[PDB]
Amino acid sequence: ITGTSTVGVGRGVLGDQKNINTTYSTYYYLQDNTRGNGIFTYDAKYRTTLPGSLWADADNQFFASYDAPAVDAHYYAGVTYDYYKNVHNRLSYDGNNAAIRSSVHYSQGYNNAFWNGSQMVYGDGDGQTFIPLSGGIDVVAHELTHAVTDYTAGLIYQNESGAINEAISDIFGTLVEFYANKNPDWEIGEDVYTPGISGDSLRSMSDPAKYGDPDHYSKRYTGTQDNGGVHINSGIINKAAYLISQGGTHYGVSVVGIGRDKLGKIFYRALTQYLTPTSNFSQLRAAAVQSATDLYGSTSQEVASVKQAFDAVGVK
Ligand SMILES: [Ca+2]
Ligand SMILES: [Ca+2]
Ligand SMILES: [Ca+2]
Ligand SMILES: [Ca+2]
Ligand SMILES: [Zn+2]
Repeated sequence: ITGTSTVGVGRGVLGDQKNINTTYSTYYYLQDNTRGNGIFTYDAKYRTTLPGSLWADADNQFFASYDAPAVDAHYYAGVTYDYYKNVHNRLSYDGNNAAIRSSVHYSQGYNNAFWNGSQMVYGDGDGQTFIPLSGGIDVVAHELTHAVTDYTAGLIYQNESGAINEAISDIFGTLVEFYANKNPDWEIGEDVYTPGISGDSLRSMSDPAKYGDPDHYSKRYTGTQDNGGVHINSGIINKAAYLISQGGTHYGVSVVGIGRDKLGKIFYRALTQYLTPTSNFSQLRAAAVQSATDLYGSTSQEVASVKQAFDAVGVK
């Protein structure tokens, strides 16, 4: 909508208070004009029609329980935008400040969230498996990252290319969580997964096998479920990324860690410069090796560590 930029205040899914950029014109809308061509958050009203209605509020205070998923979808989209801009010099998901749209209250008791090719979409969860999913900064960044991938590598969402697609979203979802520096970790979805169980998460990058996911190519899923295991076989790439950053020993192979920032630079360059729609694990290794070579030189520690990380997870 056309209006004036304003600043509201509210509470997120975890009950934390934060300021949000809004737009005033009769109502206060969840429309942040300070980032690119804007960040727009919508109410899906428990339906599956999209996007729903642009979120409107009478007083620019967002403290109702119904408000919480919207506050976080809006705020964390902002944080993700800032990460890509400040860290990778990327302006929104298309690199040309494309408007970012999210809908919350998607369907009834919906235990998921997704990027649909045009926007992010968040369920409220059923209160057992999930609470509203936009409450997870890694979840929001994971979904927005699918948009980045769509506009760059275009990794097909099936088999190995789909597993890379998924891992890329977990990698940058995590790097965004670290960027915001609020209880950061190498787990995925811990803030919104199973309100009844402490200490768990949907996936682990540090130890994928903790939640049933492979951490070595020899243990890769070869069947047809989950689009050829896109959220399963991502564990192999997540483990490699974790190793590149943090180092360690894994199946008797030692990796010298080079830190998160360098992990981010290498994978961002791989994604935007080398990967293709049909890239497999082997091609990701090469893309990452070449990226690290461009950035730090072929004889560098960074290149050596990428090679050791892929060695450790059995990807040549
Ligand atoms: Ca209000
Ligand atoms: Ca966390
Ligand atoms: Ca996390
Ligand atoms: Ca839990
Ligand atoms: Zn995903």
